[PDB]
Amino acid sequence: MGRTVLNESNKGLVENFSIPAELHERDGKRFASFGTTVPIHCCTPEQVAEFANKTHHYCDVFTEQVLAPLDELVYVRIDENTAEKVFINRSKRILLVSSDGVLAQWRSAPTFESSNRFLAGTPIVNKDGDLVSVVTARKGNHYAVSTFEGEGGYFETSQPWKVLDPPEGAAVYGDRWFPSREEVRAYTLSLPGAAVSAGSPPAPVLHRGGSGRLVLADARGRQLSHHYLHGVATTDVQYL
Amino acid sequence: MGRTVLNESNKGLVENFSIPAELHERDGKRFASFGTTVPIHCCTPEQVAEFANKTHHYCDVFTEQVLAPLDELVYVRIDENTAEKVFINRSKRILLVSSDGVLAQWRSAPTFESSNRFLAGTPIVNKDGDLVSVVTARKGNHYAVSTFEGEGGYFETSQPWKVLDPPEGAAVYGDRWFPSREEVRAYTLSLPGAAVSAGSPPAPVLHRGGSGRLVLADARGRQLSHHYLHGVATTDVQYL
Ligand SMILES: Nc1nc(=O)c2ncn([C@@H]3O[C@H](CO)[C@@H](O)[C@H]3OP(=O)(O)OC[C@H]3O[C@@H](n4cnc5c(N)ncnc54)[C@H](O)[C@@H]3OP(=O)(O)O)c2[nH]1
Ligand SMILES: Nc1nc(=O)c2ncn([C@@H]3O[C@H](CO)[C@@H](O)[C@H]3OP(=O)(O)OC[C@H]3O[C@@H](n4cnc5c(N)ncnc54)[C@H](O)[C@@H]3OP(=O)(O)O)c2[nH]1
Repeated sequence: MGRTVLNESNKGLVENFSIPAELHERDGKRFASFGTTVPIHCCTPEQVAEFANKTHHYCDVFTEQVLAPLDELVYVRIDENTAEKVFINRSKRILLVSSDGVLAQWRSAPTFESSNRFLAGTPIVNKDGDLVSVVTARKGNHYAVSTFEGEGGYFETSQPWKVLDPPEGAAVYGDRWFPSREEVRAYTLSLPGAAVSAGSPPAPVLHRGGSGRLVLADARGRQLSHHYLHGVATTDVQYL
Repeated sequence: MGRTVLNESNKGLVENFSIPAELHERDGKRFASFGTTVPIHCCTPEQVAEFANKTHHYCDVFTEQVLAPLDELVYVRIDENTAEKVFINRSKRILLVSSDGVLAQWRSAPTFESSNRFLAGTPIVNKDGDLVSVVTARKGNHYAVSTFEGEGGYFETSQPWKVLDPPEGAAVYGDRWFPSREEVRAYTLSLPGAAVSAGSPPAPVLHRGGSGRLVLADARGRQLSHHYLHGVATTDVQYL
């Protein structure tokens, strides 16, 4: 079955629309590809290392080619012969993160709402069938469309992400969090000057919550960058 | 003359509203203060060094007090006995930057539209007269309201900001810009790994333009962070 969706019966605006795709199963993971194009989180460390150098940089997407711009509506592949028509929502955003050993990418991505359960890697195309993005992560019924558009960036480091959930109202610093802001400064006094080298590269950190945060820290927990996220969902983001 | 505005005749919705302020003149520059609270860019390097430790961290604002939240309307001081009522616009945004020798702050700030020409430092208050912010920068008729609200962050470094204006469509990396993505890759290969120490702290870089960018770089221009700005104006931001 060349079906890129888990549920047996289709849901939503379905239309006849052939979009090629390839299916893979490794251990218990099942994912889809679009030629060379795969989600970064669906690759073995061997696959990640070989693709890091030959790829364009989209969050959690490996691809040897530039993706088409987004516009107002896209089609998501259901079968070899059918696809789902969905509006792109630039007001409901999801935060993506990824690492390929070279760049720790992040993106405040737009979404579309489907009640289907698409495989990671499912192709997303425009009216002309040009690949605009690939299914990566989902929060509820909202799937993240990783693209150039929207707020985004990347950290130059080999280190993977640290994904943390600080308690509500805590004063975040580095990979740590503290109950009071004064204690933050106390901990600030005890640390040395920030140190980065080839030996000890920086550490990317994502703090999920109501006050979401993107932080870059050195090996010792000293902060290099701190970024207050707004308008983006961070909690319960599932990588399919 | 206790006027916090340059133009001789008031414009806009003027209301009776007494707001304390002090006027200062250094060289040919004239700005206002609110007790301790002043704009960072209005300070001598000696004044900056003294306030860095005694301050709360708002972009281009020094203050010994926590700022009141941003409601929907604010009042801006014209003279000792009158002030202007202006609507706060969260959809037309301006990018702010500042440095105090400890934090290189940036902020996507909301704006208000006045035809008055306010001094830097003019107090901005809510209905209760609580200090909500201070006049810092403006683009055209749109003044930036520096607050906690909105997207923002800071870099830990002593270095000042580096402000560049790359040509349209160029591929930005670090402090340089290149014609295509390919040249960035070539330039990437010739560089060592980023090096940061107490001796060589990071460099904050702002790239203004259509695709505005926030970058953290080592002393030699190797990139540590890269951030694609969206939804904020960067080009004609004037620090009053
Ligand atoms: N600056 C800022 N921008 C925001 O958008 C924001 N949204 C919420 N809050 C919270 O309001 C309370 C007021 O402090 C804090 O609890 C704060 O949450 P937090 O963000 O968790 O706190 C970390 C402290 O820690 C501060 N530091 C970070 N680095 C340093 C440093 N090298 N030296 C001294 N202080 C440092 C950091 O600026 C800060 O303290 P200050 O605001 O007083 O400056 C914000 N604070
Ligand atoms: N990734 C990305 N996100 C965006 O939001 C975006 N908006 C516009 N563009 C431009 O589209 C063309 C696509 O290439 C580029 O001209 C690009 O302009 P730029 O974004 O201004 O140039 C930086 C190049 O340079 C890349 N690099 C950055 N650091 C490295 C590094 N260590 N090693 C290899 N490449 C690095 C950076 O990823 C990139 O190259 P990629 O094509 O691979 O994305 C974007 N690119």
